[PDB]
Amino acid sequence: GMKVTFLGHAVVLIEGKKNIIIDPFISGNPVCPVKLEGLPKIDYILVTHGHGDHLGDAVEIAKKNDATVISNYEICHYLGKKGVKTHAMHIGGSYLFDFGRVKMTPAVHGSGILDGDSMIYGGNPSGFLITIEGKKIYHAGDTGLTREMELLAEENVDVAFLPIGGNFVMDVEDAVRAAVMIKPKKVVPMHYGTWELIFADVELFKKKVEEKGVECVILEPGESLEL
Amino acid sequence: GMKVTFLGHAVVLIEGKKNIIIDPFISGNPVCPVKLEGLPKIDYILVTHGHGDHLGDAVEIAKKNDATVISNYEICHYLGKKGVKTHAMHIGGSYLFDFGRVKMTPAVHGSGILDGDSMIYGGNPSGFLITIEGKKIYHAGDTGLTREMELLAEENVDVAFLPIGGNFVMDVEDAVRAAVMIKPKKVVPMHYGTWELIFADVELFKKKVEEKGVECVILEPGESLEL
Amino acid sequence: GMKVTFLGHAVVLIEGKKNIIIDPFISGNPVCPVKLEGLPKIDYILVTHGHGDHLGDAVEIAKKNDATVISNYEICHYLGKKGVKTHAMHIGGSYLFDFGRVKMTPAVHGSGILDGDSMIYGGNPSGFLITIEGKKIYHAGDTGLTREMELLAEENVDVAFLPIGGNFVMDVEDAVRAAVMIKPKKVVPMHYGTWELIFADVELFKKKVEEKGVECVILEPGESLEL
Ligand SMILES: [Mn+2]
Ligand SMILES: [Mn+2]
Ligand SMILES: [Mn+2]
Ligand code: NI
Ligand code: NI
Ligand code: NI
Repeated sequence: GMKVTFLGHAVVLIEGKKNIIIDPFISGNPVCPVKLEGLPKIDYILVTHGHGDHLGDAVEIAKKNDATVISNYEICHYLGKKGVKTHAMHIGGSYLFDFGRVKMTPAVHGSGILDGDSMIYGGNPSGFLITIEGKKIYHAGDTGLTREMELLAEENVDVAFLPIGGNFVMDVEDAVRAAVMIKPKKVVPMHYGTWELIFADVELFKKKVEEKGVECVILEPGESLEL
Repeated sequence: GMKVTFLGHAVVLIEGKKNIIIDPFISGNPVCPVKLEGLPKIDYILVTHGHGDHLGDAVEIAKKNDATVISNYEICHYLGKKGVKTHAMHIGGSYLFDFGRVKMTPAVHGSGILDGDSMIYGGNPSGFLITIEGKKIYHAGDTGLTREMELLAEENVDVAFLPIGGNFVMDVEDAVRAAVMIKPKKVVPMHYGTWELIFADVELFKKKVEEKGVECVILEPGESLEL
Repeated sequence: GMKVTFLGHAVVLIEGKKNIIIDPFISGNPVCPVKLEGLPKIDYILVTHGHGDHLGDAVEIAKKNDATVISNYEICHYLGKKGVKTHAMHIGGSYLFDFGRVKMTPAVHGSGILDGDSMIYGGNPSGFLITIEGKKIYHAGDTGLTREMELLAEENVDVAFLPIGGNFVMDVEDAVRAAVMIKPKKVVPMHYGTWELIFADVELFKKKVEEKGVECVILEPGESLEL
C-alpha cells in the first residue's frame, strides 16, 4: 500500500518499502510545495530526460541520500562525472530492482543537458513503467503523442501520469488521445501550469478523458493517492 | 488565400498575412532559384532539424527581419547564442501564433548541428503540421517511414511535403507508403535532385502515389500553389 | 550462397562476394571467439549506433582494409575525422551498393560516442535491413520494442537478429513480441550473456518464440548459417 504524491510540474514521489522520486525538479520549481529539506529519505531517483526541469536536483538528492539514479546510458555518464551512483538502462529496457521492476518507455521529445552554457547530449528521452507489488505506474516524461504508447495497453496500467501543458509536450487534446491509446485505470495530468507557456485547461482534460471512459484524478501539488 | 512556394531541396515559403519559411537553405543551395535578397519580408522561420541543408540561412534571415525562429528546445538554445529570437517547442507540442497554429511532428532521422568542425546536439528531428485559416500544411522534414505518420490521417491535411530522395530520407517507394498512411488531399515531393546522391525518379513517384488515390503536384523550385 | 557468422554480443559477419561486418566489437569483447587478426578481408562495416560495444574496432578495421563504414550522418562525421572512409545515410534511408541494398531502420535507444571522457552526439540509433541476392537480413541494433518493427513484416525477412539481453535492450518477453511483429523466417537472439547485467535465458526465448510460430536458431559465437 504505497503513497504516490504529485509535487508539481513532473515531480512524482512514490513512498513504499523504498522511496522513489521521478524528475526531482524541486529547487526553482514555482509550484512545488516542498523544499529539498522537506523530502523524505530517497532510495532511487528516476530521470526521464536531460532537460533541467526534470533532471532538477538529482545530483544533490542522490549525494545526500546515497541514492541511485536510474536513467539512460548518456545521462548516467554525465551524472557519474558528478560523483553520483547510477544504474544505466536505455529505451525499452527493464530491470528488476529490490523494490520492483523499472522499464524505460519510448517518448518523442529531446534530451539535452544544459551544463553552464553548453548543451550536452543526454541520449534519447523516455518515460518509465514501474511495477511494484503487482501495481503499475506509468510516468510518460516529456513527450508528444506517439503510437509507442499503444504498447502499454496490454499492461493494464493502474495510474498513468501524462503531460498536458502543450508547446513542449502534448496539449489537452493529444493527451486525451494518449489516454485512449494506453487505457490506464486512472490518469493524472501533469506538466501544466508551472509557467504561462504551458497553461492548460486541466478541468477540460478531466471532462474529456472521462467522456472516453478513463477515470481522471486531478492532483494539486502536494496531493497523493494510494496504490 | 495564401501562396505556397517550393524553393528547392526542403525550402518551403508560405506567403499570407504573415510570411513563413521552412528550412531556409538558400545560400549554397544549388537548385534554389532565389538569393537571400530575393526573399520577401519574413516573419517566422521553421527549422525541422539541425542539419545544415535545413538550418541553412536561418540566423541571417532572422536578424535581417527581426523574425522568430520556431524549432526544438536544443536548436533554439544554439540559435539564441547566435543572437536570434526564438520560440522553442518540442516533438508533438503545438502553439497558437498570431498567424495560426504550429505543431512539431515526429520524424525518424538525426539532428546534429555542424558548428565549425564540431557536431553539436540539436535535439530530435521533426516535421511541422501548420494550420492557417482552417487549411493544413504538413512538411515532414527529413525522415524515414514511421508509423507516427498515421497520427496525421485524421487531420485531413491539405498539402503534404514529403522527402523522396532516398539515402538520408525516404526513397520513392517508402514515400508512397507514407502518402497512403497520411492520406493528404495533395502531396508534393521534395528533397530530391539537389545532389546526385539523392536523385529520385519524381515522375515515377507521381505516377505511383496517384495510383493509390492521392493527387500529386510536382513543383519545380520557384513554382507555387494557392491554399 | 553467403555465410552469416555470429561473433558474439552484436557482431555479425556476412561473407559473400563482398564481406560485411556489423557492429565490430572485437577487441575487449569477452565472448568474441576471434581477434582482429582472425577476421577475413572486410569490405564494409555497418555501425548501428555510437555506443562502444557496437562502434567497436570500426576505425582500425576500416583503415587496415580500406573498407567503407556505413552509418548515420553524425557517426560518419566522427569517423571521417578519424581518417575513415564513410558512406553516410540516415534513419529509413536506403542505398544500393555493389553487393546489395542497405536500409537503416528505426530503433528506440541512444547513440552517444564516448571519446575519452566526452560524450559526443552520434545521431539517432538504427538497425539495418540488408538485401543481398533477394535474401534479407535484419539486424535490429540496440533497441527496445517499437511499432516501427511492424513496417518490416511485409519484407518477409529471412533472418532477423534481435537483442534479448534486457536492461539496455529488449528482454526475452519483449523480443518475442518483436518477432511476432516482424514475422521473419528465422530469428537469431543476440546481445546477451556478454556481461552479467545482460544475462538472458536464451533457451526460454527459443521455446517461446517457436510457440508463436517463428523458427529460432541459437548461434553460439563463432557459429554460422548459410543464406
Ligand atoms: Mn519538461
Ligand atoms: Mn536533408
Ligand atoms: Mn549494446
Ligand atoms: Ni523536456
Ligand atoms: Ni537531415
Ligand atoms: Ni547501445
